[PDB]
Amino acid sequence: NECLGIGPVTPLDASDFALDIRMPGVTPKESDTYFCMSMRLPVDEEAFVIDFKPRASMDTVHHMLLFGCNMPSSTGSYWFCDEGTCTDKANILYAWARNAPPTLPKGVGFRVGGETGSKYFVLQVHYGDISAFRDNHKDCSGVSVHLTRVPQPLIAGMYLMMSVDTVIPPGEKVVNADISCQYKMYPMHVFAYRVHTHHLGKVVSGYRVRNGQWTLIGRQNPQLPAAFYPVEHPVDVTFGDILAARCVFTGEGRTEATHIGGTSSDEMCNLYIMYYMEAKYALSFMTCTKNVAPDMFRTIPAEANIPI
Ligand SMILES: [Cu+2]
Ligand SMILES: [Cu+2]
Ligand SMILES: [Cu+2]
Repeated sequence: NECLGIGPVTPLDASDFALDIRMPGVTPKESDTYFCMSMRLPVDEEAFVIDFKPRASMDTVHHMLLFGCNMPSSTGSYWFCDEGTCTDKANILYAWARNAPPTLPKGVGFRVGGETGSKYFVLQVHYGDISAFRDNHKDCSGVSVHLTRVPQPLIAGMYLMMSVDTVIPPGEKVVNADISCQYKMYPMHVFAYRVHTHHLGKVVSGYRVRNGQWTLIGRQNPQLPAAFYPVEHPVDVTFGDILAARCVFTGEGRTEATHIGGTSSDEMCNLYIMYYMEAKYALSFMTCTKNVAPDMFRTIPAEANIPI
């Protein structure tokens, strides 16, 4: 977006404040550069993020990610971040990708600050072709954030399903990484997901299974842009439901028996479900790293086994 010069923190009233989180005029020299910067939260008390406005060049920027954390990887105005962005746990708040429609429901907030919430936003920008930077122009791309101190009646959170034992032999044509967990919490309303696999991934699917009925949360090619998609039909998860996910993999594309890791030569199977919850009851993070109901995958719908 245009290069400012005015205020990153604009106080809009007694409860609300806006945060313009923008690269400080950057010029990448190679293709597929990863730049990060951080803004300290200017309140030491609970705040709720209630809106995002992407300020992206459609020309230069491929995708952006906003995280919450309390320990940013560097303390510079900007830095290269092909590593983990935050030294502590990075809570993803907002994903934007060039070739994708970006979708919060009314009343939904991400709780930050106070004794427990994130104290820092870290913004990541994926620049694509330096061809747009032939002119040594400076990019100021990023996100505008609406912060309120007013308790929001719905509170956003992230459900992460990952499969932890991931080795596939180099020839095996189809292997399933199956994840399932019993939901033992108060209701979450699922509104968006993100699937992530490496190169041997063909399709990733996530379901709520209640009384034997498979309701689709998401299905996506995990080789397509890595951002969040909107849940076609918003879903609710309740006590007694099973969350089930399946990553379908090959051993025809790589030559050795691939193991887990962060860099791109290992194999992950992750599915990110963004939800919200009533404020009284709301958890900001949940995980599933188990397969508690492996016999129940026997009635998985056929879509989950077909790559599109
Ligand atoms: Cu990208
Ligand atoms: Cu309904
Ligand atoms: Cu990965």
